[PDB]
Order: sequence, then C-alpha cells, then structure tokens
Amino acid sequence: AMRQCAIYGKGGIGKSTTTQNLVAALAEMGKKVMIVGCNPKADSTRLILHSKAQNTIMEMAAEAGTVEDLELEDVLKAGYGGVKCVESGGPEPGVGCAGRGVITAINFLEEEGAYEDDLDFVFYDVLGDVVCGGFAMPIRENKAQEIYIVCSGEMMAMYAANNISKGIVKYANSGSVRLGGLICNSRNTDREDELIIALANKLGTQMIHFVPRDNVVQRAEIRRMTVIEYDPKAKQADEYRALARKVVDNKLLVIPNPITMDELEELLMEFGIMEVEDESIVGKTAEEV
Amino acid sequence: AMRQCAIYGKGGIGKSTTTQNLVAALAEMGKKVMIVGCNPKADSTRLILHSKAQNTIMEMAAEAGTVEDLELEDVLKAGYGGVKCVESGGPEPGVGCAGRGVITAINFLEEEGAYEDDLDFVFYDVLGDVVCGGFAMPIRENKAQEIYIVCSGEMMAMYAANNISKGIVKYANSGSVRLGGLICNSRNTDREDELIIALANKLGTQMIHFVPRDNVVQRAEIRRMTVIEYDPKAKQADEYRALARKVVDNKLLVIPNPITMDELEELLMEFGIMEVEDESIVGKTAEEV
Ligand SMILES: Nc1ncnc2c1ncn2[C@@H]1O[C@H](COP(=O)(O)OP(=O)(O)O)[C@@H](O)[C@H]1O
Ligand SMILES: Nc1ncnc2c1ncn2[C@@H]1O[C@H](COP(=O)(O)OP(=O)(O)O)[C@@H](O)[C@H]1O
Ligand code: SF4
Ligand SMILES: [Mg+2]
Ligand SMILES: [Mg+2]
Repeated sequence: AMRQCAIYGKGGIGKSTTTQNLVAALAEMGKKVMIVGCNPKADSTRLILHSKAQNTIMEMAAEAGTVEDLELEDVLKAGYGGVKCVESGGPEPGVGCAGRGVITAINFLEEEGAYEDDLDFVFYDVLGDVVCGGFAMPIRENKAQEIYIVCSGEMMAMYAANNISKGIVKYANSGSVRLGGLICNSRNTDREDELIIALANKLGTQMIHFVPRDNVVQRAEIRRMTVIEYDPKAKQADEYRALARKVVDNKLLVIPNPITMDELEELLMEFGIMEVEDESIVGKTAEEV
Repeated sequence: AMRQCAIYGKGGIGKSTTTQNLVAALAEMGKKVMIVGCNPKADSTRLILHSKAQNTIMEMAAEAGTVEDLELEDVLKAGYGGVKCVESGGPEPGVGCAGRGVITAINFLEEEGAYEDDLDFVFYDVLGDVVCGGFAMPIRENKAQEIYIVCSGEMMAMYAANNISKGIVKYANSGSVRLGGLICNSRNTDREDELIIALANKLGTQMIHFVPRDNVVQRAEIRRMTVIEYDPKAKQADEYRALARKVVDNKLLVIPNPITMDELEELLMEFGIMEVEDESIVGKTAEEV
C-alpha cells in the first residue's frame, strides 16, 4: 500500500509547483495523496485548495494554546482530486527551529491517525537551501523513504541537490531513507538536461524527468490553480503526467554517492554554464590586464 | 570605537558581493574591518582573499579534533586593505544546526581576542532565507547591533527582509540589536527603487542605497576580486563608495515595524511587479474562462 515521499530542492526553482502539479496529476490517476508543507511560507498547498495561504499548525496552535486543542477538519483540508492538505508552519522568526514545526505536525497527523486512513501517497514539500537537522527532520525521523530532488543547471540548485544527498547518506544506516531521483526544472539555460543527467549518474540516481519552462504555469496560477486542473490538454500537463507516471513506476532507490566541489564544478564547465578559470589574470587589476 | 555589524538578506540577491565590496570600499577609506561568513558555503570571504574558498572552522576543527586546537593565523586570514577574514562553516549536512557553527567561531574569536585588537568594524554575512534561531544567533547573543538587510523588488527578498525584521523586534528588549537600513540590489525590474523605499518607510527604516546591476561585477569576479580592487574608477565602485560612506554616517537605528502579508502584497501590486487578483476566474478551468 502507501508510500512515504518527500520532495526536496532549492528555493525558487519551482519545488512547490512541480510538487503540487505532479500530485494533482497523480490524483488524476485517482490517488489519495496528502501534501504536507514544511516551509515557513504557506505557498506549498495553495494551488490545490484554490486558496491564497492555508492556515498553518504554528498559526492555529497559537490560537488554541497547544496542538492537542486542534481539531483535524480545520487543520488538514482537501482540494482538487480529494487531495488532503496541511501547511505546518515555520519557526517563530529569529527564535525557533524549523524542525519543531514539522515534527509537531507529523505527530498531530499520526495522533489523529490521518496517516493510516486511506492514502497511497504522502508528500512533504521541503526546502533544500539549508540542509541542517531542522529541514532534514523527515529523513531523521524516518518519515520519508523516497527523496525526490528538484534542481536545474545552476550551481546552487546542484549544490543543494548534493548536500541533500549527503543527508540521505548519513541516515542510510539508521533506516530506510533512500534517494529516488532528480527532477530537472528547466531554466531554459542551454544543455542543462544533459548536465543534470551527468549529476544524476555521478550520484548514482537518474534524472527521472525534465520539466520544461512553460507560461501555462503562471496562467493557471492567476486562478490559484494547478496546471492539471486549468488545461488538462496542454503538453505541460502531460509532462507532469509523464513524471507522475514515472514516479509510481520507479523502483530505483539508490543510496547516493556525493561529489566534490571540484567534481561538481567540472560538470558545470564541461557543460558550458560555468566558464573556465584563466589563472593568468587572478588577483590582477584593470591595468595589469 | 568599533561597530558590530551584520548584513542579512536572501540567497542569491547578492548579499556577499554587496558585503565584500562595501567592506573593500570601507577599507579604501582605511578601516580595519573583519568579515565573518556564517554561510554553509565558503563564498562569503573569497573575493577579498583572491581565493576560491577559504577554510572553515568546521573544516579545520574536524582536522585537529576540536576548536581549541586551532591556531588563529590559519583561521583568520587578511586580504585586500588588511581586511581580516573568517569563514565559519555550515552544519554537517542533514544533522547539525547552523547556529553552532557560528557560535563556536564567535567564541574562538573572542577567546583568541581578535575582537579587541584593532578593528573599527566587524561584519557578519548572514543568510536571510530561513530566519530561525540558528541564523539569528548574532542577534540572539547580542553580537550584531546593526542589521543591514539587502533586498530587491521581488516577493521572497522582501518577505525575508520583513521576517529578519521580526527577529530584531524580539531581541529589542533583551539587548541593543537594531535595524540599520535596507539596501536595494537592483534586479533591473522596473520601479523597484521606489518599492523598497516604500517598504523601508513602512518598516520605519530607510533604503540606505540603491546598488545597480553592473557587468563590472562579474568582470572583477573572474579574477576573484572585489570591484573596488579591479577598477577603482567605474561608477559601480562609487556606488559602493556611496554606500560605504552612508553606512558609517548612519545614526538611524530603528526598532522596526513589520507588516502583514496582505500589506506587503499591496506594495507589490501598487508598484506593478505583482499583478491584481481577478476573482472572477479563480478555481475555473480552460473552459469556464
Ligand atoms: N515549470 C515551470 N515553468 C515556469 N515557471 C515555473 C515552473 N515551475 C515553477 N515556476 C515558477 O517559479 C516561481 C517559484 O516556484 P515555486 O514552486 O514557488 O518555487 P519554490 O517552491 O522552489 O519556492 C513561480 O513563478 C513558479 O510559478
Ligand atoms: N550589484 C550587482 N550587480 C550584478 N550582479 C550582482 C550584483 N551583486 C551581486 N551580483 C551577482 O549575483 C550573484 C550572487 O551573488 P552573491 O553575492 O554570491 O549572493 P549571495 O551571497 O546572496 O548568495 C552573482 O552573479 C553575483 O556576482
Ligand atoms: S537546525 Fe536548521 S532550522 Fe533549526 S535552528 Fe538550526 S539552522 Fe534553523
Ligand atoms: Mg514553497
Ligand atoms: Mg555567499
């Protein structure tokens, strides 16, 4: 039955739009799936619920005093395709750890047993910028077995992908957390599809799909909607279908192999986004060259 | 004498390039300044030192076993303008808190007394994506009195700016941490200079300067250099001069006034980057409109 999935990736590469869409495309193949957003900002469940920003567990637990005083119907809410939704809340700015927000919401969902009710999939939307103990909480507490890293042909998204992968490495031994695959979200930078496959092979995983840059996306967004919900017929919808399909069919759950900075930098130079280091000119003024 | 400064801001808006440059332009007016990078990645001191990536305290303390076994000359290193430099190191991926890395490096710098040696300024390069207790460590432990938030006319950078501001609010009472001003780093999106000044006034601070988009920057970067060091004569160098000047002359250290999501969203719509919400179409398919 059920699979415990989590999607990681750097901020602003389109982690939530890939997640919400493939989950809507998964639930177009009639799956009860649940999205749990771990991100400070409530942007991780909004497109399914046609909402602006779902209420978070840190918001509502402030209102009722504690988490047990929260009643599930107004915590977890369903939208398109009966896809269940919970935005967990960030840290109290400058003071709390992000981890806490995530853990209390897992516990509230195991406690009021929405985890064992019928669901074929659970998905955690998790930021991969800092891969600290806090954001690695679903990995540490063995709540996410299948990590799907969203990225693109750009240094920082790759860095992120690799550093998320070092965290899978540490909890390989303690549990069953394993990397599924990378998902390349096109930046329209030149031969990025190739680059991310190179990385995927150097880590020992696959670049499970290449999601394109489409305007479709922001057309659907003005309506606070998923692409799958706005126009079922655009090939963007069938991209997310190809991924949503490829996701359930995957049986490659490697225990990845992280690379050096230098090794990563190779990839970037080799595929043209990063330039090549001419050492002649280093440390030399407008004059000296 | 000495001022304890920290520059916060979202990832990839150019927090480290603004910081390293204005610090090089501050040290062009002959100041002994020290940069301490708190970021996981060692990209926060590299342009001063003509290096690729300075060694971090978490890296070297792994080598010698503990922090006391570290000798200061190969921890803190100086580059252009006798500007002292220390990259503190990130969390061990998936396990550590970022906070720890920062705190051990403050303590090592107070312990081996580089804090009380001659310096007119100290600067902490700190990521503003997650404003959790970890990244708020120099604010919590009253090591940074003057927060300078770098941002731009874009939602997330603003969000960030505001949330960093909520953290200043919480430690207003306990200490002397106060917000200096915002710095707008041009994205070349249309009337962003105006937008960030609106925010600065709604927070009760000023948009201390508007740093432009220049190609100069990446020309200097191929040499692993600051703009101030590559061509002292470009008006980009005199922008950083205008900021480096404006920074020491500032005596506006407000205890900011954070805004609503809705209130922030106003700004964006009012200044044209965000659109306006037509509710007619919300939750309605390719067909229904
Ligand atoms: N495939 C895509 N094509 C075009 N824009 C996209 C695509 N996926 C996401 N985006 C856009 O990128 C921006 C950020 O997306 P988001 O999913 O919110 O990122 P994140 O989760 O990494 O913070 C928004 O404009 C989003 O609609
Ligand atoms: N004023 C500027 N004009 C143009 N590009 C800039 C400017 N400041 C920074 N950048 C560029 O933005 C990118 C990220 O800068 P960086 O300082 O490394 O960001 P960060 O510290 O927020 O991660 C690099 O191309 C950097 O050179
Ligand atoms: S573990 Fe990470 S989320 Fe928690 S306080 Fe540290 S840096 Fe923040
Ligand atoms: Mg999000
Ligand atoms: Mg940096």
